[PDB]
Amino acid sequence: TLFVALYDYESRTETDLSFHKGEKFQILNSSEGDWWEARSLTTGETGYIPSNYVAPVD
Ligand code: NA
Ligand code: NA
Repeated sequence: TLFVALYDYESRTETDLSFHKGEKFQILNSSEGDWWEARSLTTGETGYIPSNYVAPVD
């Protein structure tokens, strides 16, 4: 399942990933907690994203 960003997000450190609304992600690990390691389909950049900022793609 790919996920899509609901809102813009400005990351705090190098651990979490900044992204824009509408960006899509491949999820790498979602079972450390509610922050998921993810890869942007736009940039291929990876980092943690807040799961409450994404939804599964149509
Ligand atoms: Na960051
Ligand atoms: Na969500």
